[PDB]
Amino acid sequence: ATTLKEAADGAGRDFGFALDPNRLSEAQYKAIADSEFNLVVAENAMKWDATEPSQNSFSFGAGDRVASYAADTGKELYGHTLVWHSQLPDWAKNLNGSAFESAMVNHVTKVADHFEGKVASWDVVNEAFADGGGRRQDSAFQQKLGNGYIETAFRAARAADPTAKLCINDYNVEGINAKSNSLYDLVKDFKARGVPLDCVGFQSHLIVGQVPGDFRQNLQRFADLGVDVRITELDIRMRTPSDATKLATQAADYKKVVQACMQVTRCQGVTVWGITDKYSWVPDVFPGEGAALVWDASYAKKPAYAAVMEAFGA
Ligand SMILES: O[C@@H]1[C@@H](O)[C@H](S[C@@H]2CO[C@@H](S[C@@H]3CO[C@@H](S[C@@H]4CO[C@@H](O)[C@H](O)[C@H]4O)[C@H](O)[C@H]3O)[C@H](O)[C@H]2O)OC[C@H]1O
Repeated sequence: ATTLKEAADGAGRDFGFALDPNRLSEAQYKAIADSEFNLVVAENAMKWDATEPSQNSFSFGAGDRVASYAADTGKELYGHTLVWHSQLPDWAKNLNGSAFESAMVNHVTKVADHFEGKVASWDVVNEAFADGGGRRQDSAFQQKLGNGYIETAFRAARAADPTAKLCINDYNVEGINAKSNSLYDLVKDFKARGVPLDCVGFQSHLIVGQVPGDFRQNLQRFADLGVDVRITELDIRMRTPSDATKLATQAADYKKVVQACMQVTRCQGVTVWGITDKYSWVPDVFPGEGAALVWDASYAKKPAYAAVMEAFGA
């Protein structure tokens, strides 16, 4: 292999990136997108704010651009995300009771129908759980609809799209902890009762030098419930600026994550949350942190690149 795409292809797994379709007009960004990944997810273009800016009025141009990119380059398309407490328009927050439930159901139905046969897998529900266990405490869905909204969303997604893989996705669930235990309980319950659910996403927004040692064990216990697993939003952030020590640790960390996936037969692959440090979401949220991705801000491969290639078995 001479590319990460070749390494993942050869391993029989997915290696994906989060796309901003506006950056396709930057040729260096597009060149790396085209050659280094076999899967694409929309970083933002398929979220609720980007797709349904007023009630039952849809704006699919940006999401269509991502889908067309996937089809034109022969990449798998991953859908992110139907139901999420963040990036939720005010019009939806202003609804309550059955009117809010109906807005959720309609959003799920219209977006899944629109992309049916193009999107292969959906994050149907994103970030439902709380650090420390139990349900998220600042969610319009949890607050307005209670526990049952997750099952409602999954059943509605399956009613719209009979074949797509339907995933639940979360962060800080890479290790075995109260949060991943709550997620595990739900997955086991859904499978037991025949609620549509095919996959679990592990965002893997990690900090340099802090990869959970029980990541593989955790992925495996989920796979053993009868679902696929995936690393969905990988990045590994450090204090900026980078130096040799930090870049070496980061490379080792990327290798640990990709190896954990390789070691679980039903781990579909790894998606990184962007291409270049130039555009990473990290510095805006975490002051003085960054350099989290595989390419630096001038599109040079970082040591993480060779580590990913090695971990895929190339
Ligand atoms: O105006 C919008 C603008 O809001 C967005 S900016 C957008 C935000 O979403 C990020 S993806 C990011 C990834 O991490 C997860 S989990 C996160 C991990 O660290 C924890 O301690 C944090 O508290 C958690 O939130 C986040 O939930 C998720 O938001 C995108 O990459 C950014 O682009 O852009 C579009 C504009 O129209």
